[PDB]
Amino acid sequence: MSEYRRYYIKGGTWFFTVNLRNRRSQLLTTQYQMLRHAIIKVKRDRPFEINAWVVLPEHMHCIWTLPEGDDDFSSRWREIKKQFTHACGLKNIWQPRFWEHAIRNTKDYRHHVDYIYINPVKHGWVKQVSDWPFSTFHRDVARGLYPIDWAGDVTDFSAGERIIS
DNA sequence: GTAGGACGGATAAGGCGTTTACGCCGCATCCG
Ligand code: NI
Repeated sequence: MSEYRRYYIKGGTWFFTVNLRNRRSQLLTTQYQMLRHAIIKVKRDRPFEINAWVVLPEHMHCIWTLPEGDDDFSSRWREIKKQFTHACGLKNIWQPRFWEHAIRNTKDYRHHVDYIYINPVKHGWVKQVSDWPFSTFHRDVARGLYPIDWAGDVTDFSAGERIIS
């Protein structure tokens, strides 16, 4: 049984980790499109800012900032996993709920954005963060945020990742 | 501050039915 309490703060920024139940799945990748589509549908109905996001074949990590006066990432995640569950007609694919962490300062924010873009490399998919197309890294390189050839240390602070067994 | 199917009580999908424009019921997934 879990014990965490959602940290709700209006206008807040947070980091999240949502895992597919099945380790060998590649569904988030294969059906990249339905996923993309789902987040779009929900974003429209309950506005938020995607600070950053990666999708891996079987889980994703991301950072959101919610509108002023709005603390409700819960609904937003509930709808997202719902649309995508609907769209691909598969049942019980998600690890229930999700990992949430409130970002209170700029340093922490950057560690978590980096963590996001480094992730494909930590997970062994690619040797270079720009090799992975399934993220906002390229969106961010396309403003003057990150050099396309960016690299960074692979770190291990606890972050909602599935247990490595 | 903190997971890994707590599980009862919530929200409120979209497919049904007609009033082909909304109401009814109450998904799949949330929280404490
Ligand atoms: Ni990861």
